[PDB]
Amino acid sequence: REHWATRLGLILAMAGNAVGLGNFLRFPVQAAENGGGAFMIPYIIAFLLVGIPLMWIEWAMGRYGGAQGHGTTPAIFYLLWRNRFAKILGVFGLWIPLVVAIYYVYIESWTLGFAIKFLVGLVPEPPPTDPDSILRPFKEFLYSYIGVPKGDEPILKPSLFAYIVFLITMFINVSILIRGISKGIERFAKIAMPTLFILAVFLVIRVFLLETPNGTAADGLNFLWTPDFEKLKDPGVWIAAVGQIFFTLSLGVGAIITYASYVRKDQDIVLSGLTAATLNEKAEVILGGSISIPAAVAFFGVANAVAIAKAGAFNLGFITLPAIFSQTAGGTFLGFLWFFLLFFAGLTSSIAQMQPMIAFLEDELKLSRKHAVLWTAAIVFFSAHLVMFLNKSLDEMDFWAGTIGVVFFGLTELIIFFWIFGADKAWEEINRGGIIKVPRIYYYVMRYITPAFLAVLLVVWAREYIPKIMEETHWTVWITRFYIIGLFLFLTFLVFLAERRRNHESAGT
Ligand SMILES: CCCCCCCCO[C@@H]1O[C@H](CO)[C@@H](O)[C@H](O)[C@H]1O
Ligand SMILES: CCCCCCCCO[C@@H]1O[C@H](CO)[C@@H](O)[C@H](O)[C@H]1O
Ligand SMILES: CCCCCCCCO[C@@H]1O[C@H](CO)[C@@H](O)[C@H](O)[C@H]1O
Ligand SMILES: N[C@@H](Cc1c[nH]c2ccccc12)C(=O)O
Ligand code: NA
Ligand code: NA
Repeated sequence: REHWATRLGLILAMAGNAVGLGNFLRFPVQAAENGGGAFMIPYIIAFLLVGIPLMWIEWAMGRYGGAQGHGTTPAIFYLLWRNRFAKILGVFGLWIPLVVAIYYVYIESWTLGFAIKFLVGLVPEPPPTDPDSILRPFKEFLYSYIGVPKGDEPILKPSLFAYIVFLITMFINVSILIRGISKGIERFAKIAMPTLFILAVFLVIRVFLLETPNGTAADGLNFLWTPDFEKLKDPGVWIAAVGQIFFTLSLGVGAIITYASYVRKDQDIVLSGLTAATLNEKAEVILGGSISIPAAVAFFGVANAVAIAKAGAFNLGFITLPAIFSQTAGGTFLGFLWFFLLFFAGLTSSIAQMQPMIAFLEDELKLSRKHAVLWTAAIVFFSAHLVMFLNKSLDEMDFWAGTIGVVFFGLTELIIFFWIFGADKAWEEINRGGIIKVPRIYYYVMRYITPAFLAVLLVVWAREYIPKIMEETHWTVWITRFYIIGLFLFLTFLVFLAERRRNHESAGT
């Protein structure tokens, strides 16, 4: 069974896992829609009571399960909890990361398509100066790439270039994954993370130099880092902060677990985990938070920046930022550094999203890595056509897989590992072989605070958001729900087959 060759490589893979589009696209938007500093306070609390505790749990389970020749939650849950239901609950450990990949890798291919276009300088050019007049050419640039429907029909019509770029993006993903953990994920991680960090730092440094009558990037930084206690009372920001912490650290997806299942039985996870997490957070709060927002505040001011943030998840990064850059010296090339950055950020994450599926086919169905990778790619590529052609389908998958799903699963694995499997055995399995030990206080957070914190949160989310689901929405949302539900059924079947092959290979040996 493959292992991480070096400690550094492991850290970088785990950090490349968490450091993605969420750091440079999602965080700024989330931080802005919530008043900046108002969002930061709950964000810090979430990182301590949730982000970190659960972080160690997933490493513990990954390494615990990895020892016994398993890298996925269906099998691992069964080990921590010998029950047929524990295997069915573990199916999400394959479903969630697989669903996320379906739309994530597509957004990833965008950054690749923009990077290329920007490199060759095949971009729009606004005349020298109205915000709408300069932004419009960029909106039209994105809407033409992904093929936003002009007509009432909710149908997307992506360009030939966009479609092929997706093929390439998938191909690049496969080329890395087909090499395995050390030769592939780890090898690429070492080169990708440093590069990423360099690009980010350069962009942050370059962004600061932005200066206009409307303001400066210095103002924007004061907006996000200004603590406001008035908004603290609202649950909206708490749910936003905790949802972001989950997405950024990649928790409740089962991806961290698969990666960690390649860590050696006694090898440290306490420090290793802590570090990789800290790397993501440092990159998110410092690097990701200093580019998008400060640039918009500079060129547009705060109020209008928040307006742009609330406008869309891609508006800031795919339209505004490139437009803001097109006004600066060497903006187009700077746009290429931006999208190239994103592409490496997403690529290190998309490979981690497909690894659980790859690990399952290998560990449980005894498929060669070559076959495990090609079929997984085939499933992701095929499934992605829904996201590419069916308007709003992307939104749907992100809500269930990357939003509601990851929290439900976070509480599940936490309960199984600590409550069912035993709180003390979990503690040993976590601290065992740890270069350092987990603070005794976190023992109580894990067993009591985190699950209660999550439980209450989920209920609150259910009380206000549940009415919305199926109450009123376009019927096309069912096309996505129908498919992703079928995805779960298909994954349940494989689990069923994996348990049956296990039975024959027991009597025959
Ligand atoms: C490569 C796999 C076979 C093609 C999958 C069938 C659907 C893709 O269809 C393709 O969509 C593109 C974007 O709309 C168009 O530009 C292409 O002309 C069209 O062939
Ligand atoms: C890394 C670059 C990938 C190859 C780029 C191929 C996509 C561009 O293809 C172009 O698409 C246009 C719109 O459909 C057509 O008008 C052109 O005839 C066609 O060459
Ligand atoms: C919804 C998931 C499946 C989407 C696949 C759509 C395949 C595209 O379908 C074809 O696209 C052509 C453009 O290249 C159009 O000219 C044709 O009219 C259309 O049949
Ligand atoms: N964590 C990545 C994106 C992501 C979300 N869930 C994941 C699950 C597995 C791998 C990556 C992810 C980011 O910060 O942008
Ligand atoms: Na990444
Ligand atoms: Na992240």
